[PDB]
Amino acid sequence: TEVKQQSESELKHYYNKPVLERKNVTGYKYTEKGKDYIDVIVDNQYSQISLVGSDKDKFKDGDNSNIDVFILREGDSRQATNYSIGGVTKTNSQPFIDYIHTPILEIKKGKEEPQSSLYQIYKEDISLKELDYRLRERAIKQHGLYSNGLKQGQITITMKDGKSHTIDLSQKLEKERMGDSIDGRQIQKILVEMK
Ligand SMILES: [Cl-]
Ligand SMILES: [Cl-]
Ligand SMILES: [Cl-]
Repeated sequence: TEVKQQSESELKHYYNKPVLERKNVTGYKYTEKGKDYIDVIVDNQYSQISLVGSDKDKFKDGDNSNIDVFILREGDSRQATNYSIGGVTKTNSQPFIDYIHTPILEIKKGKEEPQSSLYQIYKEDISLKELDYRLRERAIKQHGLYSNGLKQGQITITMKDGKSHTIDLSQKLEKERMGDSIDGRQIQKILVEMK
């Protein structure tokens, strides 16, 4: 496989970027030069979010006032406006406002045995962008991922129906998958393997 070996410094820097997340907000969806975007104001901060992939046809044009956003600034720039990719999901329904789901979370480092950790899911519609960032954040902070040459491995998200979502730790998550979302009520097990 002829894939660019991402520097662990690059992966550390990207996955340490501050996150802007808000639930039940308004975004205005539009198409600009054949590409789909959603604009959101959070605390007088402007974000333009690319809807590339599946999320492209999930939102209606114009006002979407039932959304949750997980915003990460792409690039290193002086521009005030945030440019983020995916992480736009449907907000929880009223019966599910206080919703908590605790899937199994295990983190395995090298040849060591997996270590269980408490992980809480609050969303019915959760993006791979959010799960990817938050699981890599835990692996970085507690198990030294992207330090001392620890740059390889996998994230495995297993659903109640047996379907699995795998994320390669040696690369950033695929831009197309940042807009993909799964049923948070259906996440059973999570494994973060580092090598
Ligand atoms: Cl997937
Ligand atoms: Cl990509
Ligand atoms: Cl992509």
